Amino acid sequence: TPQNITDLCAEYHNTQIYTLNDKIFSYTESLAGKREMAIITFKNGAIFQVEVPGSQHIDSQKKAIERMKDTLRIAYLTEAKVEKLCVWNNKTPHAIAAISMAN
Amino acid sequence: TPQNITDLCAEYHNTQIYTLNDKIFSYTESLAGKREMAIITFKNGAIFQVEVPGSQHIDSQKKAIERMKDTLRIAYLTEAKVEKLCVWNNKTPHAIAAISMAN
Amino acid sequence: TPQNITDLCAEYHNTQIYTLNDKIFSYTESLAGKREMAIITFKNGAIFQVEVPGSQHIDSQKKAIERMKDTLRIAYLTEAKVEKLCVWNNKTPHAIAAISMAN
Amino acid sequence: TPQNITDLCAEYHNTQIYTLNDKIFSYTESLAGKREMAIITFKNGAIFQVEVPGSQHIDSQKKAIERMKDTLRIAYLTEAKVEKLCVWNNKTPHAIAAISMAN
Amino acid sequence: TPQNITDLCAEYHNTQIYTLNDKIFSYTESLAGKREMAIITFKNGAIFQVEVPGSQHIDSQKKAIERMKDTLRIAYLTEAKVEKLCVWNNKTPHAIAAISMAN
Ligand SMILES: COc1cc(/C=C\C(=O)NCC[C@H]2O[C@H](CO)[C@H](O)[C@H](O)[C@H]2O)cc(OC)c1OC
Ligand SMILES: COc1cc(/C=C\C(=O)NCC[C@H]2O[C@H](CO)[C@H](O)[C@H](O)[C@H]2O)cc(OC)c1OC
Repeated sequence: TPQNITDLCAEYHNTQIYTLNDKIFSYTESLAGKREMAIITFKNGAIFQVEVPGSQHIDSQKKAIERMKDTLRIAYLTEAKVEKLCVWNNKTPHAIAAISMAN
Repeated sequence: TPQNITDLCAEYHNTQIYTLNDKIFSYTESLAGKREMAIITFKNGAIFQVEVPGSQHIDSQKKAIERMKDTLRIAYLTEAKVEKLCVWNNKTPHAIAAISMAN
Repeated sequence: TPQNITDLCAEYHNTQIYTLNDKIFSYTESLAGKREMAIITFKNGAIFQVEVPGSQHIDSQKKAIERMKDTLRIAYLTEAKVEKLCVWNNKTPHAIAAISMAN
Repeated sequence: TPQNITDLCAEYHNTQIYTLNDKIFSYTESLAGKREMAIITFKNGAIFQVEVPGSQHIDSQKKAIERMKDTLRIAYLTEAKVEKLCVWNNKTPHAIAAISMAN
Repeated sequence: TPQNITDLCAEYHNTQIYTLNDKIFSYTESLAGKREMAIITFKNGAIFQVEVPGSQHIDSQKKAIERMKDTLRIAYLTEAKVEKLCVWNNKTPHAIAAISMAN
């Protein structure tokens, strides 16, 4: 088992780490159609999404995806500093696999 | 894949962007039969709803409608500024498809 | 399609608007069998309930009842002002059908 | 239907009211198997539990047991004053049946 | 039934109590497949996880695992002081069984 987000991320293909050390600038949520988009941005211009549970996700996934959307909403509202994101780089915007919060 | 609410909104039919840049003025919630719904207003007089699911949309669409009502409630309670709403034009009050929050 | 709580409340036969324009004074919650309910009061002495979900309710009605209890708890704890309640008056305490929150 | 926690308490055998008028001093929860429970204390030393779900509980109580643990956690974190607890006294720690919050 | 977290911890093999008396320093969560977990750290360096759900868990723990992750996220965001953790010491990071918050 990995002990931090950087190690976790490296277990996967098509992932990298972004280091933000900043609060979320904007939060966007859609209920429309299949994609039900959740989009976060940072003041540096970085943009990320959370993808809906879909054909590419195994069943344990479903709850973790909902949780991650919950986390991003509360993080945004509380102005909590995001340390790092682990993202899939083969989607645009890059899709969030994990988040760390510190400071 | 869109990267912001304006581009997301343009993919949908008979929608439009309202730019509020304001916190929500009032929040209304009903549990009464077949009117299980939520209405928000803004100080400029604008009124919007989260539509009742019906029995016709699918399970993930259900979850997203619940999440949107959760978002509106917490936005209202925290006085979070709503940047834009993407809404369908064919209902009165207009039904919300998406929301962005930013300062 | 109603646009505010007063017009929603008017759709029904046994309902009435109460105008509080005040924070909730007390919040009570029970897990005891057949009394899985919430009760709120205001400083003017008014008492209202969220009804026990029985076998008469369908899922979406049970979901909206759970949402209403969630709303009332966080309204209590944030000292949010309650504008109006739509209640069924054929129950003691009167049972909540809808809530509106505004300053 | 009862209009307050005292009257609700009295509908059940093996219960009593404790009047705290104080915030929760500590909050404990467990995911360990067969000990999926919460425990709260007050500054005067008094200990109370939310029981592990079991054969004593009817199905309607399962959502309410979860809701109670959610209420105790957020009451704790917000330092909300607990007015009264209705507890079963045939268990140690005494088992929460209902809570009221007021100033 | 145990009266406090220390006594609860003593009922299980491969556990120990850590007394932190400190806020959470960092919070990490993942949605990545087979790593649907959370990781927290303290300023003293200690690392803990909420395990991926697995064949070690019984059905009654599934809700409590989700709850614990909720707990840890909101504790972190509110800077709540963690008093003690009860953890399984046969895993790295050590796996959370129970948490107490006080002071
Ligand atoms: C089965 O035991 C009794 C049932 C009843 C009647 C019905 C019932 O529904 N009781 C629930 C009580 C039990 O569940 C509660 C949670 O819901 C809680 O855990 C209580 O500690 C437990 O006794 C009355 C009794 O004394 C006169 C009983 O003796 C202990
Ligand atoms: C380690 O295996 C033992 C199991 C048992 C019996 C029950 C048991 O361990 N239950 C759950 C422990 C496991 O699940 C936990 C989550 O619930 C958690 O993941 C733990 O790390 C894991 O060991 C007894 C032992 O000592 C005599 C054991 O040590 C060899």
